[PDB]
Amino acid sequence: DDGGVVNITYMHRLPDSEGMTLVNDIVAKWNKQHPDIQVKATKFDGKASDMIKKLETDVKSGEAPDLAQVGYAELPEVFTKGLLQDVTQYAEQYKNDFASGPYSLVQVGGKAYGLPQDTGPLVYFYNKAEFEKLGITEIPQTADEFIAAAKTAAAAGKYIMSYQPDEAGNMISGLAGASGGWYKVKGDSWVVNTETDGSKATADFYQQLLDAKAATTNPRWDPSFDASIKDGSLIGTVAAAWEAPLFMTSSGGTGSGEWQVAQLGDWFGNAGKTGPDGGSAVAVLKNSKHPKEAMEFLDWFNTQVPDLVSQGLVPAATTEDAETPSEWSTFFGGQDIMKEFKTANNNMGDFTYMPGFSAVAAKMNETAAKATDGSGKVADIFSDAQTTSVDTLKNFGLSVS
Ligand SMILES: CC(=O)N[C@@H]1[C@@H](O[C@@H]2O[C@H](CO)[C@H](O)[C@H](O)[C@H]2O)[C@@H](O)[C@@H](CO)O[C@H]1O
Ligand SMILES: [Zn+2]
Ligand SMILES: [Zn+2]
Repeated sequence: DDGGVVNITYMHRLPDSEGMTLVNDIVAKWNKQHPDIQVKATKFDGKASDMIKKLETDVKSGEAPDLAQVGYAELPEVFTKGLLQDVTQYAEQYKNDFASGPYSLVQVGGKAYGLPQDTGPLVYFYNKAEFEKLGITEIPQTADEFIAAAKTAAAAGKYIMSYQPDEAGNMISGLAGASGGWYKVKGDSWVVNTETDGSKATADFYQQLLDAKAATTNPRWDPSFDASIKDGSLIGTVAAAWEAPLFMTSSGGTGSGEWQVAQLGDWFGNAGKTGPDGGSAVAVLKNSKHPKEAMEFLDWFNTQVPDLVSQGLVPAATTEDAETPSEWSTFFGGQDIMKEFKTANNNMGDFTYMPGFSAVAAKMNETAAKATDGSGKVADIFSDAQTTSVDTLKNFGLSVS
């Protein structure tokens, strides 16, 4: 048996903003109850996509935490780099606490490497009051009807869409992937096709918007993006569901009481489906000496539903219903937005991510930014991703058809 006190470290990249139940305050509850398993949680200092590079540095060092946040999209990559610990015999005990889809996303080859934490269905945020002022009385459901509406808004200095070049890897992959995967294993080899009907539909949608000057082009994480919500010019956009409290903070309050969440329209060849953008597991890393207790704490952590929801998460836990915080429904015109997130989740297409997808995402972002001044086409996002996907798999020493 272990000694009396086991010490566990947990690195996460949860927002921890004002108004939220801070992770350390969540962990303090556990620590008080469990002197036998003491937990130290720390928030990664840096840009989200850099976290797994730090984990890689730290695994090789032997200064890694026991537990770290790992995106579903990042799991096959960090797995392939040998950063994870097979914890199947422990995962199996907690399996029933979690929805079956997210639980399958912590597995590689029928072994489990942690526990799912949340999901990232793409939805549409919009200011309903501002739509009304523009005579937009319905969320337009076809790409053509949306583009027509967006030109009308644009001529009044308003935008019902944003193009986010720094998020093309995560958001635009999800939107295209809503209608079919880009990657599959066929026997001995990966088969890559990132130029699906969905990719073509998605490209055409954003291309028409950009050519009409009818979408903002501020990078999502730049102060210019918050400025667009604050100044009232950005009145509609695709968003991952976990964006809700972020968006609310970014706004400064502008539109409070008027914002609403809708399902994505059929704008991306998505035909009634949505796609994933983010959503993460927490993984047990290669050389953790305490997998059992790490997983014991993690099952507790990932079932603190109201506290996770405070961080904007759509929890993977099925142990209790997630509920819209009062603050959020207020901001969103009294709407129970969590019901929208759950609907979106249930309509979210599966998407296998190749190992090395970080490189595909990084390239997508780079090529996405070329489109904002007309130097590049939106479509080039998908043709470049195809080449980077194939090259990255080959760099990993993996076979590609
Ligand atoms: C795919 C990805 O990593 N996207 C980044 C965001 O990550 C999401 O974060 C929320 C927490 O707010 C949640 O953990 C979700 O599972 C994640 O996918 C996020 O860090 C964002 C900055 O707020 O940047 C995105 O790039
Ligand atoms: Zn205890
Ligand atoms: Zn132990």
